[PDB]
Amino acid sequence: DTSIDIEDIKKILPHRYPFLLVDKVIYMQPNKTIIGLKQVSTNEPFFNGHFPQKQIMPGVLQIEALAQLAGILCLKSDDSQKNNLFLFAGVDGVRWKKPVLPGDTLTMQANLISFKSGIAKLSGVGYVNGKVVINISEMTFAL
Amino acid sequence: DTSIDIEDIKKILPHRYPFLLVDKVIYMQPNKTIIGLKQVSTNEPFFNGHFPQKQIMPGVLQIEALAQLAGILCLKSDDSQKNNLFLFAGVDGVRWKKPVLPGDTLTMQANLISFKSSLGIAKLSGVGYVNGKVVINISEMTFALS
Amino acid sequence: TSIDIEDIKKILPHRYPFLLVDKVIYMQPNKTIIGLKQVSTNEPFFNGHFPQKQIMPGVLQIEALAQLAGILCLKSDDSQKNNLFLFAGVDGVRWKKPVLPGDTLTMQANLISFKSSLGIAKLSGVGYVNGKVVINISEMTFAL
Amino acid sequence: TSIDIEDIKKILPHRYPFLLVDKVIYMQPNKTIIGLKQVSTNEPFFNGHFPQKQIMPGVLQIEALAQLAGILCLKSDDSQKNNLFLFAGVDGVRWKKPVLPGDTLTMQANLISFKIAKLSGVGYVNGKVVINISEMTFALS
Amino acid sequence: TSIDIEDIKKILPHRYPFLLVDKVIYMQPNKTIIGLKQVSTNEPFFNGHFPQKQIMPGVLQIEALAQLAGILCLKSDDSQKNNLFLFAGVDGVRWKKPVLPGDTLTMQANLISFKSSLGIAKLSGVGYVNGKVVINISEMTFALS
Amino acid sequence: DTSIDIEDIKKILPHRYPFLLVDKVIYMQPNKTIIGLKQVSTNEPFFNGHFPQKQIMPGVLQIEALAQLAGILCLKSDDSQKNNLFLFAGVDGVRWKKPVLPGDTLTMQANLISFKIAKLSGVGYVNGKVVINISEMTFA
Ligand SMILES: O=C(CC(=O)C(F)(F)F)c1ccc([N+](=O)[O-])cc1
Ligand SMILES: O=C(CC(=O)C(F)(F)F)c1ccc([N+](=O)[O-])cc1
Ligand SMILES: [Cl-]
Ligand SMILES: [Cl-]
Ligand SMILES: [Cl-]
Repeated sequence: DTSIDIEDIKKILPHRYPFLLVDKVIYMQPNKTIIGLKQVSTNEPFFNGHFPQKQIMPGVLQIEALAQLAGILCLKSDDSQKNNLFLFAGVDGVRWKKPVLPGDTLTMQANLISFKSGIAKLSGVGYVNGKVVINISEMTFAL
Repeated sequence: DTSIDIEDIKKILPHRYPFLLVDKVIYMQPNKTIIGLKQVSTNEPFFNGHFPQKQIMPGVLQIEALAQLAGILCLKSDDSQKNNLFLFAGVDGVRWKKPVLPGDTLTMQANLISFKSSLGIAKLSGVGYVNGKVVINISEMTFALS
Repeated sequence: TSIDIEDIKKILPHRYPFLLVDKVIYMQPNKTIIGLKQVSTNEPFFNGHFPQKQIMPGVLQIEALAQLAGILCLKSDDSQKNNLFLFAGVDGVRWKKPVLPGDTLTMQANLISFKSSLGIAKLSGVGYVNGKVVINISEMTFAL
Repeated sequence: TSIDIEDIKKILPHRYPFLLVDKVIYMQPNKTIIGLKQVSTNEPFFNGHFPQKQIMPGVLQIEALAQLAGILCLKSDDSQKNNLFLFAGVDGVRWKKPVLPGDTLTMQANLISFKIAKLSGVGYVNGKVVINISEMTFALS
Repeated sequence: TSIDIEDIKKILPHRYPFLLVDKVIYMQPNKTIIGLKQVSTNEPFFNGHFPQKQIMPGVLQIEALAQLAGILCLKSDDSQKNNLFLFAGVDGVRWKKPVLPGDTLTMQANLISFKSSLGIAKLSGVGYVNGKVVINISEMTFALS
Repeated sequence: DTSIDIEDIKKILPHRYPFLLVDKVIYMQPNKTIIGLKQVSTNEPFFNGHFPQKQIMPGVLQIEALAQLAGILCLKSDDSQKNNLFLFAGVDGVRWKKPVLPGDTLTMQANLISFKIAKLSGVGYVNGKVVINISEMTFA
């Protein structure tokens, strides 16, 4: 809606350095969808180990980035449960298509499928220059 | 029937700190299986951010650890392709049951399902346990050789 | 009884990258403590000790033992509402075998003497890896 | 000639956590260079500048531009087979806007004189100037 | 008349790994400040600048002086209850000698002009290693924010 | 000038970041003694953890700092044994007198006692004041 910067992401997510993988939330509509973006700089602690010969953002950290963007969605959609500590329950149908490299802007959109009580299921996609880098059919989450 | 120590691991996998998650390979049968373990300590760089109120090993790092073990199996199963930089192509059927906490040993088995010299296309299943109970299942991991 | 990592941080002030007790698996107040440290290649100190070969620094096997000793002192007698304990002295440290990534360091400390509200405690300590003695400490002295 | 990071580390000696150029998009030898720095929350410095509010250190934006300058000098003339370039002096540094996480800092350095070399530099975030550096002086050593 | 690291943390918001003042050995309000930064090989920036040879970044030397300047400003006049000082501009920076591991970066910053009205302060800065000048800075402009 | 700078220390000791704790050797007499200094800054990875509430250099890191200085000594005393990885075999008579804080210069001296298993003694000063005593360090 209005844009929501980092200082306010740290108020929603319990995550911190080196494991906060969302820089900005550019569009969020509660109970439907969220769009955020992660900047990929060589100046991140994980590159030095993946890999020294060739820096490629771990596929698992692109899941984690989406999974955190998905989290921001759930915790703004309903905060009657005042517990920001969400855990990944299950993930299904992850497909990585293109490497994500330093200097790239990872643009990510996750979409809610169902909510209950928590037990929430979301879909996720990430793009670098309008090309699909990673698909996630279903991310499940629990309190 | 040898245990493989860390220095030899670092000769197989191109992974370094802070993203190498195999501490030891304790069992490995080429073209078939692999069993190793990751030691979970409070003194790993990720636990400060996940989370400061409660320390829990990020389930994706478990995926990575299993993937890295799977990775080991592939490269000691067939290294005509002298390229160690493997990339995750897809993961499927991931269920996390139990939290992995500091002090735990994460024992991991991954099983090769299919391998094709075609492109470096290998499919693998995997389980992660802490104290004989299942903490993670992975139905299918797909990897591509560069 | 059984002290998990979250409860460890409530007792000790130690934080990353210098908190070297992952679990306390047996404790008896004013007598003994058994805890454990998981040695993984994913610790910041391994990159610098050493690149060619990874061996857990001997001084960190002391500190770990010293932190587990501290825990015992603080649970044994907490009339002194001060958690910041300082190393006073250490005596008769012998390293026998290397501690490597993949290893579980089993540690036990035994309280020898405590002088109440003077903060002067003395303890012994032994660390194990697969039933094998990897570090011995004759005497750790602490100041509250 | 566009340059990715792997090749950047072949030109610059800078490494983690003090390599502040992620890509080189345009490079004209002896004339101009344009590159970008991705400002993400997952950088080591942000934890300390500041806890309460995250703002890229102005000194690092200079540094980012400085290395951008450094590459340009090296790919202009490398009969000096010495990649170690030192900051000899900086002038006319003006910070207009803070740089925050999630920003793309775009950078253009211009060579002025090479004998010892002199360069100007500008940094953009969404077409808007966030930093001006009139003169960066460098000494090969 | 010397303020140690715990107190520096009460004045400055800067934290690890971007706090670059270890001690303030002399400070006179509205006029001058003298402090020192200890250069150790066990600093996280050394690994990247550079692997082949360890040299404390010219830019960080700026930061350290600026930070020392920062302290001076905050203890000169604290009616503006705001410790987040931002660098507005820096002028006439000349680096003379490399600062190496093992060196004690002794620093002096001197206030020139302050307009309480706005939140704008101007300071010169000098750094010495063994009484030898390593860094000159003619002007460091700051904005209270 | 009897000194050793960091770039030369790194050729003698294998140790690297974040566990190299000797910034400079200032004096060295083979088979007798060695003087070195470690700079203690707030910009060191360990201070964030020990402690957050009050920054004090771990007693153990003062041992290691003196140990590494003692390690440089044995290696330059006699490098017929072409092996730089020295292991601390034991340590005895460690007493810590004063807290070492950020801002301090840790001035260390180690002295060779016996070489066959090498034994050495160690002292650390902070502004002439004695902060650490090590009766005996054993090396293998
Ligand atoms: O998970 C990994 C790293 C591995 O190869 C392994 F084996 F460690 F899992 C990864 C997967 C996909 C990409 N990608 O395409 O961006 C990058 C890295
Ligand atoms: O403190 C060290 C590191 C060193 O080698 C040196 F040189 F730094 F002292 C150490 C001490 C004891 C063992 N051990 O248990 O065998 C291994 C390493
Ligand atoms: Cl302690
Ligand atoms: Cl530079
Ligand atoms: Cl500042």
